[PDB]
Amino acid sequence: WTNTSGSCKGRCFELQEVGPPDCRCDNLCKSYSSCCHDFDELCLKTARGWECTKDRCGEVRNEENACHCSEDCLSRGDCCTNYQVVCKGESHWVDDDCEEIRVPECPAGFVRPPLIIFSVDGFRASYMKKGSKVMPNIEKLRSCGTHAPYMRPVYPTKTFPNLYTLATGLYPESHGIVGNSMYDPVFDATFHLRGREKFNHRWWGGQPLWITATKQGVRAGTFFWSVSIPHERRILTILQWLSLPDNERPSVYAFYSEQPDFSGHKYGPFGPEMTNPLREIDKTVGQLMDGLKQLKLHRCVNVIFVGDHGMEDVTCDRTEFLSNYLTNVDDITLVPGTLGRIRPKIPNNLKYDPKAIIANLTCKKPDQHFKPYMKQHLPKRLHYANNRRIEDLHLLVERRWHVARKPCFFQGDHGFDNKVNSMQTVFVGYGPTFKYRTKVPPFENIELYNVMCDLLGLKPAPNNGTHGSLNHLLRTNTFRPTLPEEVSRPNYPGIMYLQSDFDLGCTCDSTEERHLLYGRPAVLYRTSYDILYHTDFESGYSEIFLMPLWTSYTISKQAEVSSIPEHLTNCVRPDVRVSPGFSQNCLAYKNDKQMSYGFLFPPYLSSSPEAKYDAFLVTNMVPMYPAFKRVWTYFQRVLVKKYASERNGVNVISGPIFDYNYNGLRDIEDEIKQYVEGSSIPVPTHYYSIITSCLDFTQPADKCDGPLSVSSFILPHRPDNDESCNSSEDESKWVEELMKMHTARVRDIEHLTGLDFYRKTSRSYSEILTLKTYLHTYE
Ligand SMILES: *[C@@H]1O[C@H](CO)[C@@H](O[C@@H]2O[C@H](CO)[C@@H](O[C@@H]3O[C@H](CO[C@H]4O[C@H](CO)[C@@H](O)[C@H](O[C@H]5O[C@H](CO)[C@@H](O)[C@H](O)[C@@H]5O[C@H]5O[C@H](CO)[C@@H](O)[C@H](O)[C@@H]5O)[C@@H]4O)[C@@H](O)[C@H](O[C@H]4O[C@H](CO)[C@@H](O)[C@H](O)[C@@H]4O)[C@@H]3O)[C@H](O)[C@H]2NC(C)=O)[C@H](O)[C@H]1NC(C)=O
Ligand SMILES: *[C@@H]1O[C@H](CO)[C@@H](O[C@@H]2O[C@H](CO)[C@@H](O)[C@H](O)[C@H]2NC(C)=O)[C@H](O)[C@H]1NC(C)=O
Ligand SMILES: *[C@@H]1O[C@H](CO)[C@@H](O[C@@H]2O[C@H](CO)[C@@H](O)[C@H](O)[C@H]2NC(C)=O)[C@H](O)[C@H]1NC(C)=O
Ligand SMILES: [Ca+2]
Ligand SMILES: [K+]
Ligand code: NA
Ligand SMILES: [Zn+2]
Ligand SMILES: [Zn+2]
Repeated sequence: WTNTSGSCKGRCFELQEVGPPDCRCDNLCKSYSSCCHDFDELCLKTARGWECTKDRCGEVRNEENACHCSEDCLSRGDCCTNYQVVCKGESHWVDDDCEEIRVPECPAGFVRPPLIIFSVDGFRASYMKKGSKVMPNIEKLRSCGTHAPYMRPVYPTKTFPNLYTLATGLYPESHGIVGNSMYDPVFDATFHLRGREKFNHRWWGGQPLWITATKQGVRAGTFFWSVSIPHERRILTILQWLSLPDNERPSVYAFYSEQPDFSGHKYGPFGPEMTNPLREIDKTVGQLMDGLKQLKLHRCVNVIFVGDHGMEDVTCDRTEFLSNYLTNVDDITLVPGTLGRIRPKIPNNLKYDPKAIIANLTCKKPDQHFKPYMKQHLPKRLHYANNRRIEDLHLLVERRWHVARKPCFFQGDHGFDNKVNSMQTVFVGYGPTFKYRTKVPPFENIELYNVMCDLLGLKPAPNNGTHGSLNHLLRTNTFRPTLPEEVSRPNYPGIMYLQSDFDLGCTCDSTEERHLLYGRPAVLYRTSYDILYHTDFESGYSEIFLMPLWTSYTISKQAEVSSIPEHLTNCVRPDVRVSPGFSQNCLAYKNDKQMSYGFLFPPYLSSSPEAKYDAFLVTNMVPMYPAFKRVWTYFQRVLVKKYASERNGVNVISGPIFDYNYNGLRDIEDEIKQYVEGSSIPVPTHYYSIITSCLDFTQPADKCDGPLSVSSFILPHRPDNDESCNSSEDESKWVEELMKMHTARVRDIEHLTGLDFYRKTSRSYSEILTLKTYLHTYE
């Protein structure tokens, strides 16, 4: 119970912990209905608006006013933000020319530059194009500070998952907020945007910035604001907090605006009606900077201007209905809109038939505007499966469309695949720790938690950022990364056997400098493997998993594609370097009527026939479904060369991935669940390829002087091509479309393989970390 009869005198927006039976005066009290009876009258003053006028300058201090224009207001830290402009002849911050802030210019008492996070909901990255005509203050922050052309949110591209990701550095599947709405089958309880269930701490995992700060003795302002508190009051409160005594003043602050998300939904992102909310936000930014300038803090504070996701054109007329596909939609619950999650209406309903539902949802209309996925089949880049709150059945909805259960106020929405252009949001950093007038490549919001920790002198809790990959955004306070140490050193075995030693059922009728350009990948777990050299490729062959962990080769721009001769079609030769006991056998493949096999280094690209024979080794062989082989062969035969021609050579590294429990991490042997029939050859869940070349395309891959260029993929190893609706046609009609959807970061592959790439290069380790987090989106 809360004794509401208490008072908020001298307590407005206080930062100290206060809980029942005591009554509260913090920015969250309304949300708990636990405010003192006089909170509104004493703390939410509104009288006379938010701006000084000339007829108010040097007034007698009246406590009834929202903000003040009296002589003493400055030291007391509660002037209206435009006080000195109206009353003391000063200029607005936005009318001042930019000057590089080479070091913090903070008043005495300030040990570190404070950090203010200014988050805007639904701010599409492309809104920034509207420039200073519409958003002069924001434009100044962007042009004078450090900005990215856009920032990639996490999927689903909705508010709660993204704000909590920002706060924690974690994927939703890790922090637990996997949607604005969700059902937890263990709680048997439902979380909603609106309502009280969300206030239960049991939903919220990881460790958000404010907790990290607090636990390391750094004071945080309260990040959250009750929706009824006007933005002008949030700003004044932050400014007041910054005016607090040295022993009370917080170091990190957060402002939040629900705009332009609201207007985006109502009018769509390209509506002329969008200009007005963008103007309002800029005005609020202006109040903040005017306020900091008045406090002599405008060259002391680090400001981060950041969105949670973008906004797409979505109207009533573009809605798919499950009732068009399924007979009994009243028996399922659908989490609807710009994504789909399906479960039975009655939890654990035994008649629920997901294979049948998926079958009715698969490629049933030629223009079908969604695609069903078992969650383990979703592109790995989304990192959206390893949580009990994520339904097994998912629908990835096409941009601009909605999915509903069964049969216009809105013109905009968001939620789609996070590589979609319209979902990208904004990042600008301005202040002494950020660089001056610097543009940086786009990056993912999971990286920001580490940077904010760096900005505040904190040690980050475990998270999914790659600490160091964003050092290039900072003047100082950078993080010196250290290379992880190799766990398993490789055997280099010479010949120890002869062809006569092998009973496998197989019948056949200066490498490094040229094929391993960035050093060998380090193995970061306990295991046993052999380096194998060949004329055209090198490989790290695992004696445990009976295949390479990686095969590495370089294809020159001018290199030639050859065929596999008819008599070599089914040729597999044993490898005298590797024990018969540590080899696969072709008999398992003959017996397994469903599983075929493939080669990591493509015979099609060997230099000479004597080299071709290297490719057919039993140690270059991997288990592949015929369905997948359609994809792989086309990749090996047509695409690698096309990449080599367009990029002036490519270095390729390919290999298997085992992720049977879909946690995005390298499986241990115990977790692998499928083997080639009658054998112990484990079946990969995915195959990756990492394609690297020179950023300066005028130099060949093998002779690159400077920065690298990378694209990668993690292809699902599946027994059919159901995901590809046009798979019945020629591979030139569908394979690349599939590969684009499964684009990936090198970092993703590192998590899934336990390997560490690019250890030997001429680049800084920080620059390399940036490279590993890059995602080629094809947008
Ligand atoms: C992204 O980055 C994150 C953070 O680094 C990584 O996630 C981590 O993964 C590791 C490895 O699996 C996990 O370690 C295991 O920890 C458990 C117990 O850990 C408990 O305490 C810690 C610390 O306080 C909490 O962070 C954990 O919180 C999880 O569970 C709670 C309650 O359900 C939930 O509220 C949180 O959101 C979070 O859930 C997420 O993780 C769990 C798995 O823990 C997952 O089931 C869920 O769906 C969410 O994904 C938790 O309360 C410990 O028992 C394990 O021990 C194992 O190793 C020992 C070795 O001695 C074995 O003997 C034993 O048998 C186990 O195998 C692990 O140490 C860690 O929890 C987890 N952290 C978080 C916050 O998720 C991701 O892997 C990264 N992703 C990628 C792709 O890189
Ligand atoms: C709820 O709040 C009121 C006001 O703070 C409390 O009233 C005070 O109670 C003490 C002790 O009984 C009196 O001596 C004071 O005169 C009261 N103060 C005022 C200004 O009313 C009340 O005690 C609280 N109710 C509880 C504790 O249940
Ligand atoms: C999948 O779609 C088929 C139709 O394509 C559904 O079967 C129809 O509905 C009922 C129940 O099976 C039958 O009486 C009709 O004869 C079927 N119509 C046709 C055209 O065959 C089936 O119900 C759907 N499956 C699910 C799980 O929704
Ligand atoms: Ca795994
Ligand atoms: K076979
Ligand atoms: Na198909
Ligand atoms: Zn949002
Ligand atoms: Zn929204």
